Amino acid sequence: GPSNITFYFPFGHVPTYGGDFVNLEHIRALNKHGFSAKVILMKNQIPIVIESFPKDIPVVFYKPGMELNAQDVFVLSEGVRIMYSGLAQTQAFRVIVHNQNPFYTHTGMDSAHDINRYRITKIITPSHYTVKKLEEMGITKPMAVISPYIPEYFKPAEKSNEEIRITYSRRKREEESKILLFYLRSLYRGKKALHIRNLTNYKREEVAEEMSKAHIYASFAERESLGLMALEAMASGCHVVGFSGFTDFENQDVFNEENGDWVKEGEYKKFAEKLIEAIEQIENNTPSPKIENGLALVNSRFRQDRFEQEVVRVYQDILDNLPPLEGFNESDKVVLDFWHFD
Amino acid sequence: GPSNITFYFPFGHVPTYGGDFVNLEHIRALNKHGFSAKVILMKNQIPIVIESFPKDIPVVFYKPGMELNAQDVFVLSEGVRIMYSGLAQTQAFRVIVHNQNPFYTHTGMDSAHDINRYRITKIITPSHYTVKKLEEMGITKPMAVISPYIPEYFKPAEKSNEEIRITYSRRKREEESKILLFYLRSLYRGKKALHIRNLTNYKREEVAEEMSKAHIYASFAERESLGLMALEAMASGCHVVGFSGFTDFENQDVFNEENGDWVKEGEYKKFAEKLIEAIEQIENNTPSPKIENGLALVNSRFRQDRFEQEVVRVYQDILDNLPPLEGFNESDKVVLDFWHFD
Ligand SMILES: O=c1ccn([C@@H]2O[C@H](CO)[C@@H](O)[C@H]2O)c(=O)[nH]1
Ligand SMILES: O=c1ccn([C@@H]2O[C@H](CO)[C@@H](O)[C@H]2O)c(=O)[nH]1
Repeated sequence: GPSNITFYFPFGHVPTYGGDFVNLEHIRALNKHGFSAKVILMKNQIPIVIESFPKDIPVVFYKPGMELNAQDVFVLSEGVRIMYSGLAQTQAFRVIVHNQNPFYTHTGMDSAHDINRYRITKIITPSHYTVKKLEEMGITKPMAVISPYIPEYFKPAEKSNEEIRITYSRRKREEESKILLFYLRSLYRGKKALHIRNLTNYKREEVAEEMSKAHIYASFAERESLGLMALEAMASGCHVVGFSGFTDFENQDVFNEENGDWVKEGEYKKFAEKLIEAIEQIENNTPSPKIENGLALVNSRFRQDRFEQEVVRVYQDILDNLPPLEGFNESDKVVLDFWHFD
Repeated sequence: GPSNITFYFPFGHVPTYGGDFVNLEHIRALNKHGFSAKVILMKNQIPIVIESFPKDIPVVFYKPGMELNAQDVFVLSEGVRIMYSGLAQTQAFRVIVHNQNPFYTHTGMDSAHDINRYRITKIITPSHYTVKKLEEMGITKPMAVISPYIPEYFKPAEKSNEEIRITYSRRKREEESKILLFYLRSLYRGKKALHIRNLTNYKREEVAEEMSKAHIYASFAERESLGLMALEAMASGCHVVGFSGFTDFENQDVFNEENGDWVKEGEYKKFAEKLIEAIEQIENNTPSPKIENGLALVNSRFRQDRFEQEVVRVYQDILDNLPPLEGFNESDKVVLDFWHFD
């Protein structure tokens, strides 16, 4: 029969980081396809925060003393340590971890050993690379992959045949972007001025607008799981040049020599050189084939329809393999009073 | 006859960064060996700042309207842009740049072209690597090397045969030190507890004390010119494990496979493994030969006597090759009024 299970995704703030938005996308796909998924808003139950969740995202407020069903599932971030310690206070529920930031695993958990000994049913990740990284850290829990998607509003528009536009972000490696720009100013001896635009405090729709009009995206990616902004750029028809976000580049099989002009750590000269090459490919009308390769990568592997199919497959596979509750029956009510937030 | 030249080293604050202290060491060596060198304190002429210069460092206060001799030399940092723009207001004096931070060249100067066109006589650097880096950026000015020294108070003391002590710094790569420690906690399955000590807000003499008593220095060096803290560790008899500070490691010929257990960017697993190996070399009394190699490197190449000889050689070579003044005679007085500081 039906599972009678709801998946709860904890929040404590306005959705802000990429990971937050991906979680809302899991919720939407789950509810669209016959599951039940909700935000549990742990704290900061105030207008700006409440109103920040679109109306199609069900929200339940945490209040000490509220009840859930013993069979319900919490889908925890790798961050927020207090959710793990809180849920240790009961043998009810199940726990899934959606680890979207493998290098920030330390914020939630002290070691691989603590993860391995916790009652985690499955770790969902954004990429095959993430699975390998968590395994390298010594985590032995079962893992799954659901790759985020790039919204359809990321797509090429008209790019100026007169003015070449380079976009970048200072979200990561801000100091290194200054080093790079010094090398670029120093090595570039072409006659049209460089037009550089910073996409740092923009909303995602506005990022898409800017990328759609830009020729080149200079990548300052760092310790990525997948590399959303480089995929966004590719989806927008930008030539991506710079850091891949993967020191151990061989451990990911998304980015390759044919879809970007990637450099290794500290290769500022080569980065600047490849930017100049990318400008000249435009000026001399000798386009990089990497643009089309990138477009095809995103359109094949990172759009919404496939994402929804993977959400359904992965979460259904979890439901199908839960063991019976121990020490509870189905739809026993369990009091949640494990947190008291300032 | 005598040059009748003084070298002026601008300061605006308490000596703080390594580079500041190296400059005081140039001043001391110059005055010890028959030259004239002084701090010019540009601003912040207040007790805490004035008293922060040891009594053997001559200090002259900048006051708009003061006079210097037309032949005098300014030894500018690669930073502080205002010193370059100020000194552009006169054809008097000469300029040497002591570039101790090649990746921060952008703070003082916009491009290689601006450096190449400025009236810089010579760029003094801390390392052969720095020269190569500045050249790769397209700077064509003549260069020299004066390697800083490690004070004699960095030397081995008694290290506990019972408790193994790992030191590190969070000055650079703070987030990565947390990633590393997660890997170390996760992979280490030896029985004595790890003893980790952070040397971040310590005075240099206190760093030396701690290193003298520590078995291992875990290096979080980043975009170094030379790598002072790794040399300090080596001088103290510590086994150095971790990041070298040089992505383009082949462009420096100080650190090598025989004087440290170096890893490449993102190699947290190997870093943690090498830390465990270093612990076990102590526990099983199978010491790394890298310790002795490091000691010999520092004692041969990075102590004070050689430093003083290089100061004298390099600065004398500059004096010997200055062209006659244009538009001034020797010991004409020039008014300095180019700055007005808040
Ligand atoms: O100004 C910006 C820069 C980045 N991002 C988003 O941040 C995510 C990367 O973590 C991507 O989805 C990217 O569009 C924004 O929304 N706005
Ligand atoms: O607490 C600390 C850490 C580092 N340093 C010094 O910072 C320099 C590296 O830039 C080295 O000389 C090192 O001893 C200190 O003085 N104190």
